Amino acid sequence: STAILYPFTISGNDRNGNFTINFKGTPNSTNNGCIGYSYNGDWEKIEWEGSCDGNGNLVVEVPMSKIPAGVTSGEIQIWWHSGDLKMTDYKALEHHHHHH
Ligand SMILES: C[As](C)(=O)[O-]
Repeated sequence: STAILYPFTISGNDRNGNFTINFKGTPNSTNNGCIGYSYNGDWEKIEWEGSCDGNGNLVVEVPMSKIPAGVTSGEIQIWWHSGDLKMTDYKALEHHHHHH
């Protein structure tokens, strides 16, 4: 695996709001990745991209509606990172997650 990996599980049913992810990295870096998940024996990916601001921060927002009903697990992945990048937190549905 060449990706930096962050597993998650979700409700199979609730699709309100956003899946919001906080990344911390090199200021002004450029970055991309996905929210990946298994759906009926396929690995599906919702791509994200963005740059860190001058504080090293990048907030990604993906509508929950992009994940099919019935999906209950997946992985946030970092693909390209021009400098350093890590996920610190995500919020999806009622789950407020901090990555120690
Ligand atoms: C509420 As937790 C253990 O996912 O940061």
